[PDB]
Amino acid sequence: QNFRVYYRDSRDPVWKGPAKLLEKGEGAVVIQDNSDIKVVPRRKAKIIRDYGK
Amino acid sequence: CSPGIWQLDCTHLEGKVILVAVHVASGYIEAEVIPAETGQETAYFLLKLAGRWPVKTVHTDNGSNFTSTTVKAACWWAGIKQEFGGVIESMNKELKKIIGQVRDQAEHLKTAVQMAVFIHNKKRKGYSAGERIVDIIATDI
Amino acid sequence: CSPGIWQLDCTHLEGKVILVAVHVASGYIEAEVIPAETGQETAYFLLKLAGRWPVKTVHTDNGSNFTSTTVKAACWWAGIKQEFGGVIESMNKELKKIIGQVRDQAEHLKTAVQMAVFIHNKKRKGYSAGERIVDIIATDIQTK
Amino acid sequence: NFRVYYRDSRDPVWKGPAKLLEKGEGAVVIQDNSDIKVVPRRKAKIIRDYGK
Ligand SMILES: Cc1ccc(C2CC2)c(-c2ccc3c(c2C)CCCO3)c1[C@H](OC(C)(C)C)C(=O)O
Ligand SMILES: Cc1ccc(C2CC2)c(-c2ccc3c(c2C)CCCO3)c1[C@H](OC(C)(C)C)C(=O)O
Ligand SMILES: [Cl-]
Ligand SMILES: [Mg+2]
Ligand SMILES: [Mg+2]
Repeated sequence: QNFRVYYRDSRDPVWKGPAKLLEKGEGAVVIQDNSDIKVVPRRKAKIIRDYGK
Repeated sequence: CSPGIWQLDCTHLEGKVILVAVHVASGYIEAEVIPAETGQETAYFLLKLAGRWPVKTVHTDNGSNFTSTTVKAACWWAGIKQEFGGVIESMNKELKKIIGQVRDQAEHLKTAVQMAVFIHNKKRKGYSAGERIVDIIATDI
Repeated sequence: CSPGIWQLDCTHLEGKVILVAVHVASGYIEAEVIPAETGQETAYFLLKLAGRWPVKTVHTDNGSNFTSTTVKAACWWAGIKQEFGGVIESMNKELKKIIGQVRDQAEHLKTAVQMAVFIHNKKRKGYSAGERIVDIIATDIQTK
Repeated sequence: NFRVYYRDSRDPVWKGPAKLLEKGEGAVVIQDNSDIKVVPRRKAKIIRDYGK
């Protein structure tokens, strides 16, 4: 049902998120974190759904 | 008190970090000695806890491990609501008291922690905390 | 099946040792990745399990971690009878299937293991295994 | 009262259970099968009677 995206940015090893999933491509995910739209390589993003709800 | 509500906190003995979870309505506890007081260790603990019980809300203080992104991810995936900001603090003290009573029976602190958890959960007040959590959950199915 | 009976066994993925406990009457499981397939790791797992549930009998094969003195000491301290001698084996396979389904969602194998345990215990067949173990044990308590 | 597992003959496998007879500060007097043994504290595991 619903997805949130957690991701890593510019060198920063801290995970960021939740961000809104805008679009999923083969190599990148487009997300919105608060007020910034970001294009994130798939390998640096985890798209997590609210499985237990 | 709702059957889905848990409090978690960390306490410390012998330089080691003990992560404790209490089921608020029963007093039932679970605890683990973790190697570092990090979000990733806390998130892993939460995933285990959520697979055993119907965890709906987890109340903690604002410790940086509890506000970490990996804990947010764990809670999101498991369906857990986080609330921030003294049942668990009384439990920490009680758990450390039992640990002290049994400590010289084991080499490892973690062994004494689990013996103390068992002693706490099995003691009848007259139901034990371990009986009460199962009674409360079952009746709420 | 009696409410107190558990089966334990180790299984392996990615060179890691996964210790699995199944409550036979419900199908509920708990599992942990342990650093070595040893008696001391098995004894510590059992002490944790016994503090959560009313463990009366544990059934295992004859693997040397299950017949070790540390495990005998844990079982004596906690009041657990051991029996030696295919619920858990079927459960190992099911757990591995779910782990394989979710494995690419996590960096660490242990994370996938606990995700799989959750998926297994929360699935409604109409009760889930997590609901059944709690109902079975509560009924025992409430009627004594 | 208590129960004792112990190591002695340069063997890392824990032995026991033995009967506890005395808990010294440095050593433990136990009986195992029919032998009286005196073991240093660090080679003994003295566990109070809990569980059953
Ligand atoms: C290593 C790591 C880094 C970041 C993240 C999250 C993106 C912010 C996670 C993580 C945390 C919780 C969780 C899930 C994951 C993917 C998947 C769904 C179930 O809940 C992990 C995770 O490892 C543990 C030890 C659990 C933190 C892993 O193995 O990948
Ligand atoms: C290190 C060690 C070596 C031997 C033993 C037993 C003598 C054969 C134990 C042991 C095993 C089970 C157990 C208890 C102990 C003391 C105490 C009562 C509760 O059940 C331990 C123990 O460590 C774990 C990780 C649990 C194996 C420890 O910390 O001393
Ligand atoms: Cl793309
Ligand atoms: Mg705190
Ligand atoms: Mg086996």
